[PDB]
Amino acid sequence: MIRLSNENTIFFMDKENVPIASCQSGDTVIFETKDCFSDQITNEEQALTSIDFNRVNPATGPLYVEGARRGDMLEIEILDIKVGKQGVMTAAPGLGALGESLNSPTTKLFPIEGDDVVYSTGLRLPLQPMIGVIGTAPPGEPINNGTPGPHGGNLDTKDIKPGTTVYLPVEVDGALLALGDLHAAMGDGEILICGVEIAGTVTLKVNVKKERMFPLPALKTDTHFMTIASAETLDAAAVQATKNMATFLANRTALSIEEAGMLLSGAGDLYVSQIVNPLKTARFSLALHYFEKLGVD
Amino acid sequence: GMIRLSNENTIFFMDKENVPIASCQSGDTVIFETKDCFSDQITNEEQALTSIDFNRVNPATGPLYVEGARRGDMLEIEILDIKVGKQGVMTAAPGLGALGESLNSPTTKLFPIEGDDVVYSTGLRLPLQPMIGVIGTAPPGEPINNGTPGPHGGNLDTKDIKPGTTVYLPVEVDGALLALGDLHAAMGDGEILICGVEIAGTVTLKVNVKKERMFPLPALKTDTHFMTIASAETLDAAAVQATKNMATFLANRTALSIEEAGMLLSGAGDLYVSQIVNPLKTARFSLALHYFEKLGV
Ligand SMILES: [Ca+2]
Ligand SMILES: [Ca+2]
Ligand SMILES: [Ca+2]
Ligand SMILES: [Ca+2]
Ligand SMILES: [Ca+2]
Repeated sequence: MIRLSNENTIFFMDKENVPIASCQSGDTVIFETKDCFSDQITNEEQALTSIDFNRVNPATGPLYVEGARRGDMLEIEILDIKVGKQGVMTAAPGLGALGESLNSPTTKLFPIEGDDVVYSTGLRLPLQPMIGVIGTAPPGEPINNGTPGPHGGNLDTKDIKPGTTVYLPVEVDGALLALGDLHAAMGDGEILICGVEIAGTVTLKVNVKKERMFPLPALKTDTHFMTIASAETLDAAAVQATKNMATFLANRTALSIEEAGMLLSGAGDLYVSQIVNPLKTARFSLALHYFEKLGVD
Repeated sequence: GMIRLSNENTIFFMDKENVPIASCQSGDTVIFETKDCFSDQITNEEQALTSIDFNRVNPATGPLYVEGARRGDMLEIEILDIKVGKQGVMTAAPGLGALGESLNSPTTKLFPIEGDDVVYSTGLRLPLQPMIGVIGTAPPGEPINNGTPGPHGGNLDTKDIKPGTTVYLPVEVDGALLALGDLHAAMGDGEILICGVEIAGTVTLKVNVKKERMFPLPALKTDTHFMTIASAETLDAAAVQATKNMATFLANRTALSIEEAGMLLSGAGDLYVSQIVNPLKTARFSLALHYFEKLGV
């Protein structure tokens, strides 16, 4: 019902951004988004370097969630993501995990045809819509949308998709939730620099939780719970994400930290979100089955 | 069953100078009996990790001389079956693994194997998921301790190295000199504590000699995916190496250019973590085999 337009967009997660809309806890809110190029790239002979880089990574927002105060967390249920008709990718030498291996700058447009993302005649990828950039305002200095952090931001986590609940911190009153950078498809790592970048519309439900039960950001799918951390190195983000899960498990259950460690090492999985942003992002994942067996919800 | 190697014949280093305990021809079935990665030294939960003989950790059964295998070939190794013992073991040690600085006290725990389950406690059970942790050929240069992965394989701790998986390793010295060990009853991506559920057992495999080295090694193919494996000092670099191995393979061997290959990977492939606890860290890039079928590979 409450609908946030793609003209109402920000480039930094900033506590001083004026809210574009407000909602109550439990309200459903629709966010319309531009692609991460602010829809500047519309043909395949248009180079990445041709656009205004001041307008990359627009996030729709911020939303003021009434009842949210410093120390709370948002529980955000992703009910649906609808994408547009065509996505974009850019390959640029010197960018991304293959930067030194790429030879020429390439722009590719991807028709969305049903639930297929058309790479070429013979290659069609599954339509797997996700949110790349989702976040609340940090309490101190503004952080550009292109950088991830404890507040969220540029997480590029493929599990931030329909049916997932995302958990973010409330560090300023009202939270100031903003999102953008939808993808039609993207693998773990986002190794080129980008997913199939695309505009769309996200429907979410936003709940205010008055107790912050675990380290943030975090998310829950139909089957698994995941702690997320970002750092300068993948080495450091992986360790932090893992420690986030173990200390949570230890704190909230009859398990000792050593027992929690054994559980994670035997039954949990460390995953890579993206290795290409100014901070790298990893998530540690444990089946909800185990949390229920340890009496945790 | 074809050729059988007992666990009495173990090596601690992947070394071109280790004398073969056995020979086979290309296509033979080979059975490897293994000791656990403590050489079966921990049998009781009051034994400290620091009470065992460390010059006997990471035993590999082998080396096997594969006749017809020559420098420049690769081995194609089909894991037909892995049988484990009736009890596994884990060790939590302050100063070791991802949780090193969070752990309070050294802890050893025994896991009965019961049916298709790893018994963690009265309330918690893990699925029995047998895998091989240490599999490798002899490096051409100086010997490499079994605990360290490299281009030759070694301590890869990759959970996809499991029954029904085909593993590909380099032949860098004539005969290859294949050795394997370090079986687990369960383990998650990252092996974050330092160990999986460590257990002895028996591996049945078929070993084929391939005369053309078609992709960067090590590598593997499951029933649904193909993956490139790389190890490095940092997980950052292992990730970037695994990814570049996939991308340069696809570019070199298919009609795709390197830009196009990078887009396919970023959009459709996933970067995964094998382990973060060994002297080198290991990562893998995985892409669905139906994309290779499409590309005529
Ligand atoms: Ca992004
Ligand atoms: Ca994006
Ligand atoms: Ca506890
Ligand atoms: Ca190992
Ligand atoms: Ca092991």
